[PDB]
Amino acid sequence: PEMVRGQVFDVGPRYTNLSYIGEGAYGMVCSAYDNVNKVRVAIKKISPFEHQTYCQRTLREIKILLRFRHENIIGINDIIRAPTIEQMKDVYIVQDLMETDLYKLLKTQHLSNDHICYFLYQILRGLKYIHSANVLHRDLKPSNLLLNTTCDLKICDFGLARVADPDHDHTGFLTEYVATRWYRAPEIMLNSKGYTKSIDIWSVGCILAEMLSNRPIFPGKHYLDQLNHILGILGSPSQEDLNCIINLKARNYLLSLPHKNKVPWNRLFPNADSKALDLLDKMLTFNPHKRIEVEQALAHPYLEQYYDPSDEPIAEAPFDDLPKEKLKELIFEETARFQPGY
Ligand SMILES: Clc1ccc(-c2n[nH]c3c2CCCC3)cc1
Repeated sequence: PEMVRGQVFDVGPRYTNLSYIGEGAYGMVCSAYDNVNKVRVAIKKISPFEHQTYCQRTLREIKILLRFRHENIIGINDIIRAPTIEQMKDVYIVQDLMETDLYKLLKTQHLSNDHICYFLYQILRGLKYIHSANVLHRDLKPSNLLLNTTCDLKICDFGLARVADPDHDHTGFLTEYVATRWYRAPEIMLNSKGYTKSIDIWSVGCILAEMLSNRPIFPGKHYLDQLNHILGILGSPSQEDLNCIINLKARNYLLSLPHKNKVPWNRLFPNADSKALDLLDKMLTFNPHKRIEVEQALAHPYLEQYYDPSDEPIAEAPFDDLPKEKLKELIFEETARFQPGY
């Protein structure tokens, strides 16, 4: 079995000439030569069978990526695992090798307006397909956007994804949340479980702002600081936007704050294209109900060079009290189609 900078990475005879890329949530990431297709691929080693939450996230992601088929969504090319449940300790997910991610790119590269425009179009095109499947990504951020050498973009990491549930989205003030703090919509900290499509649009708005200046727009250092960062730019919510918040604790918190004025987008981003800032404003709308939807954003004048609804496909059909033993068995059965026996 092949070994990489420490431990076992046995991807069989098919995948050879391994190189360490980095580290994922449940294990090591490597590049490898696929001897069948004759191209270098990405391979993620996943070891989740000890913790049922890690099992839930692995299963949920495998299920979604196997049903999804879209140019702007990372596919699963192959899954490597032992022939029996007893011998299966790890799972290897084989995917297209990409050059970088938008996180790494933004740390050192200034994006031209043309690159921002194309990247945003591909994010929203992939997001249109996800939302058409009644799925919410819920963790969109630059490190979950993969890019190859020709700037083709693919959304990855569906570990926190859920089926949209708008009628059961309400919760109390300060409800604990899992997704990356800086890309969290303001309603998460007030009265939302993040079960509505509008939560993803907020994250895309944050990514767009980050592509414009190479810095996260709302870098909250803790749970409530996140909301303070958002309000420091959007300013105080209007009476109408406050009246939409029925939760008394959440509404009174906002009422307790001194008045804050809106920071104009053109002063925050003085070299940005005016149409980019108009779309940014609509994505970073405080009120989730007034926030632009994915199809409206694709139809915005900023994306006119790319918009083609007939070339922006949708999913063919819409898409945690289960023990780790049942989940391992479900992971085993979900990955069966890649076993050589067929
Ligand atoms: Cl530097 C870099 C970053 C990401 C990838 C990559 N390419 N393809 C994938 C990944 C990461 C894990 C998901 C699938 C390759 C090189």
